[PDB]
Amino acid sequence: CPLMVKVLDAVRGSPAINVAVHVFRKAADDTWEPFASGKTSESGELHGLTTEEEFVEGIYKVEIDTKSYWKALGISPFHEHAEVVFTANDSGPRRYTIAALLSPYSYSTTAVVTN
Amino acid sequence: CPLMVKVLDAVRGSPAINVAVHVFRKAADDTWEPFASGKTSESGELHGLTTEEEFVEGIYKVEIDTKSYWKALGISPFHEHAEVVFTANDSGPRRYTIAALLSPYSYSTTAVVTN
Amino acid sequence: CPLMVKVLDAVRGSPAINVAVHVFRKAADDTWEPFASGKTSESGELHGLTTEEEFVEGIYKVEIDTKSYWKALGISPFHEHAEVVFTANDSGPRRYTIAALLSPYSYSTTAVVTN
Amino acid sequence: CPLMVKVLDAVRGSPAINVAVHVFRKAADDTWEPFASGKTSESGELHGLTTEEEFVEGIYKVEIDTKSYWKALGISPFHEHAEVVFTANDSGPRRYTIAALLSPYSYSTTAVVTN
Ligand SMILES: CC/C(=C(/CC)c1ccc(O)cc1)c1ccc(O)cc1
Ligand SMILES: CC/C(=C(/CC)c1ccc(O)cc1)c1ccc(O)cc1
Repeated sequence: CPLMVKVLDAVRGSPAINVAVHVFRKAADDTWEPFASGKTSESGELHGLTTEEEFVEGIYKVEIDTKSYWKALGISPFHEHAEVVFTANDSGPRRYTIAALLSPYSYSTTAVVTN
Repeated sequence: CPLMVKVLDAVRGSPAINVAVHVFRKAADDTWEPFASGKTSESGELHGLTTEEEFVEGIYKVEIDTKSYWKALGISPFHEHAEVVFTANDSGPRRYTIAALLSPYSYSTTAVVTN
Repeated sequence: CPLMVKVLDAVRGSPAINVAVHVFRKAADDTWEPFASGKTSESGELHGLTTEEEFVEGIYKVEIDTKSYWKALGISPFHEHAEVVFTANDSGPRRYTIAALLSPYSYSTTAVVTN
Repeated sequence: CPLMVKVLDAVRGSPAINVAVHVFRKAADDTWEPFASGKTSESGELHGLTTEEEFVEGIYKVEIDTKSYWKALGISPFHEHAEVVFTANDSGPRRYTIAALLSPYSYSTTAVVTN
């Protein structure tokens, strides 16, 4: 599992469950090609998006569907989603954890990169 | 000024100066059209992006070029840029401030919407 | 004004207004002595806390009464308050801005130190 | 393990390892009594601070020694430490995760509370 996404809810103080996540990879044509997608678990975590083989060098965009999350909770948020865009594996394979903390008018994200 | 962007640097404890910022508006074909742009001032602020007349309801993307900012500082960054995507909605008089706090491997953004 | 505090609300997307803020300075017996206090304005800002003459080097604690703020809004909070503890150091001319972003179960704070 | 502390480094994109953490509990006299302490592991996590029996109702302060962390890395940070102050177990025993993300001039903290 070279790519994991973890999402917490800053209003409730809990994992953000059932959050849709889409990952895209920039193609030769400079367009965003679909790469992988999933939904966070009861722990707010999304594993198994990809494999070491598939997760090649490239520029990736992780889109976390925060709007759908807030609206399912009956709340009208500010952002359409939270986006994390980064070059990956440029110096060899790494394991990436993309963590995001959500509030209706704000989000914060950080990356943990390990060898 | 219905739209303002403010960027701070969490490493140096200072405004993030001379940071490039691009704003796009979503078009009917779902593509992103350039809408406005600029560079943050010595106070980390970017004013004068647009006018009330131009800033109609719609979906907007604010891209903050954090990678270049960190590069100019000799610091190794994670993200290509920071992205803030939101719908602008006409609910009485509203000024939008997009604030972003930058670290090499993390960013945090909030919106302040006031009358 | 060598010391300014600014507080924003991540739930409502607005300045955090009328928030009580207490500043203490560490005394020789390691106790915290009241130093300055106030309430944030309609812009979420608290100015006029101290003067250059009074604001000498030392260790300071800024306590932001977030619990009361959330209570006044009918929202259930986690923290008793938000605390920012720092040493003030005379390195040329310096203004300190303590910024805090509030959510019910989270807070984020940064310092901006400018000349 | 009703109390866990997790600390990440926003400059390096990694767990913050070997960070000292002290927990205090407010006593009848309104003073801060030492409650527990430890250091984060290679994963940035601190488990085993306390037990369900010892972790009674009360107001707790978790002090994360961010200054010592940054200085050990040869960096001069702004904060003396990061403090998280909260009432715990007021409606029965809960499990608390206190997460903190560190930059030299900024920190962000959130709580996950589960039943
Ligand atoms: C506290 C929100 C904030 C910032 C500065 C961008 C912020 C953003 C995200 C965080 O996690 C913490 C602070 C800010 C907003 C308006 C200002 O004039 C100054 C600062
Ligand atoms: C401290 C980073 C973090 C979070 C929670 C997503 C975070 C992210 C950004 C911030 O500004 C503050 C906290 C987190 C990472 C791994 C976990 O298992 C739990 C929490």
